[PDB]
Amino acid sequence: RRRSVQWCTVSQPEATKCFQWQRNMRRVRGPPVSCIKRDSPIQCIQAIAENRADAVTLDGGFIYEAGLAPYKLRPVAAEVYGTERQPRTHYYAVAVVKKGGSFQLNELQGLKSCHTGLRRTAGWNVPIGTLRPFLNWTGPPEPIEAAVARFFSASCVPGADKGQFPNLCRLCAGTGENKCAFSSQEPYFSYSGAFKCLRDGAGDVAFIRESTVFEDLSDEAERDEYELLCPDNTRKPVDKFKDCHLARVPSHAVVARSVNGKEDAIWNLLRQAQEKFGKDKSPKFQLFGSPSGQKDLLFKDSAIGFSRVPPRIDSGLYLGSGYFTAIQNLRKSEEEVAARRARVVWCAVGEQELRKCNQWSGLSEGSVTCSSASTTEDCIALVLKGEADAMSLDGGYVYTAGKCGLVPVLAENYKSQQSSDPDPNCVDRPVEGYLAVAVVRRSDTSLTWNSVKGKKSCHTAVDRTAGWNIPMGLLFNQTGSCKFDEYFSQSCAPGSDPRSNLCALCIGDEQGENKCVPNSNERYYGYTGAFRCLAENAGDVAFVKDVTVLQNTDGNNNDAWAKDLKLADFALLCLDGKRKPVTEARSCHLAMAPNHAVVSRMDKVERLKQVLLHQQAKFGRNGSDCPDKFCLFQSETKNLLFNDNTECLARLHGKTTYEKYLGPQYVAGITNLKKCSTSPLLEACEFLRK
Ligand SMILES: [Fe+3]
Ligand SMILES: [Fe+3]
Ligand code: NA
Repeated sequence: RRRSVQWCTVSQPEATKCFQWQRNMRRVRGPPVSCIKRDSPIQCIQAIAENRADAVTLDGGFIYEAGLAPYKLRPVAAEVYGTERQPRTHYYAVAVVKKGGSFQLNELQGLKSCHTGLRRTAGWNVPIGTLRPFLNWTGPPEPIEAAVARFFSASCVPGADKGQFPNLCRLCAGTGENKCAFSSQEPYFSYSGAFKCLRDGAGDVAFIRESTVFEDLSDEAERDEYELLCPDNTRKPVDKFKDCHLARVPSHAVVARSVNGKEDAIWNLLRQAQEKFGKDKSPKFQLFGSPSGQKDLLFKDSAIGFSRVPPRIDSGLYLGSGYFTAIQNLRKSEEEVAARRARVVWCAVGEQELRKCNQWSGLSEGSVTCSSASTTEDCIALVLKGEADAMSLDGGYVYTAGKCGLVPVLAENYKSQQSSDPDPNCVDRPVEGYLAVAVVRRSDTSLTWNSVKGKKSCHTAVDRTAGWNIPMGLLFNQTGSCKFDEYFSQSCAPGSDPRSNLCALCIGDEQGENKCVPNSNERYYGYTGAFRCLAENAGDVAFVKDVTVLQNTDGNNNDAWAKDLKLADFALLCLDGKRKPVTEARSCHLAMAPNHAVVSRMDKVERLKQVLLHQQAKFGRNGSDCPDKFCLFQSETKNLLFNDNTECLARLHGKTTYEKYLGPQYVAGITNLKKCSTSPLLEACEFLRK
């Protein structure tokens, strides 16, 4: 499987460094590494895709391209920049000009520009995006490049087609067939090459990264001949880039295959080479250093190391919602872009949720369409990737979403703790929260809270509130043990490892497949599912909510299993040792659980609010188009999409973040449990926040 990593190159100078690295690794008896010779980034991406190479560092822009249809690569290790005191995995895209003229970012038409390359991050993807309003581009078949050519009088944009767009290669200084080329041959290529374009005075502006003026000018006197164009039509010095930049973007990263990518071997070689040939490690070879006339050979010069990129992260999540969809927008009209801007894409966990969602989309008047995934976490990933937008989450999943940057918008407002009748001001009524309780059969009279451990259990699903966070949370306060799979003997807790004791009692869907998956296909998933687990004498205790018991007994649920059950056949376990009836939950419950909340991005908050409020006026609880057509909070006690016992989606009253909504100490509770184990998505977002 691994005994030599193949590193793809794009240049003769680049191949020579590759060979140096090869023989210095041999010099020190460390990890081997072969070298491949190609002529361009796209060729190396193809190379890796057909097992003819292993890995290649690529700019943000080419991470996107490397992750699409045929190839499907992913970032396995990102570059690190800045100082050892303050390492970062991100850089800034700026626009450096000379000192003299008095123009601004909005006064660039008619001027001459100096870019790094086509489809690069700082060089194309950001500048063209910031300047789109000024381009007067009409949209598709006409390439965006064409509009740029009319904008700037002349410029050098390596990689551009000289023949179709001659204006974009006027100021490049290559000779013959090397003019406007995507290689070192063309003098004004990459960061240092584009600042040289500024230098010579060919261009008037140069779109590069922030550290480029510091890398090429020695004395601090030569740097005071340059300022930075700002988004707010202002000029400032080259050291105030923090407060003056076009964008904030991910760093370049070593990519590789998704399926058999030899991730292990890539990281092993990179860390070893980071330790023996990193920042001033050995004068006989420099990993992050190149000869005089060359620049940024195999990795970025003046880099300080690598930093492993977590398994769950893909091309898109890496690039982040802001930059990822911006790349996507360059291949779209202004009409298509603002149209997506104003529609809400709900995510659906499971085919059953998906089916209810399509019904809603048909009657939404094109304000809602749907996406889908097999689990809750996968759907959160989709909102970060910009493919989806919103979704109703249980308090437990609000934390995970919370640490991935999403925020709460509207929360489910269940019938109040006996306050009013079908409340008119439900939308402005503050949320009271629901009650987490434990449930058992009457016949088993010896079962109490002090002896529930050891018996079979019926959970909703892992990382949910009443199902997991609270029951395991109290049991953790006592024992302290992080092994949650020994608390109960056998149990059904969807989301857990299927060959685990935690999935032993699950039964899957009607065919017998899908055991212990955390969507509604599992018969015993969710509140209704956990109670079902109880009633059928699969488990002994079942951690759901009070109203779940009510809603599934005394003929309130006409399905096969719940047809003949009655409310008096069930009791609740109290913390003191006592047991009461289900109606006495107010005085016999484990803890208060905060309401479910519909979350989205910070950029989709205002439109999502005016849409949900409108759609609920139509298909709500007291909705005008209710029974006849469709109802949002109605799916026949399966809780598809929203909870059935939801009155209305309500405002949060200033609790606008995951911290303020859940509550200080609820967040404390979750974190402690997460110390024993984090999810791959939790590990993913943690990387991206740094
Ligand atoms: Fe870059
Ligand atoms: Fe809940
Ligand atoms: Na690089």
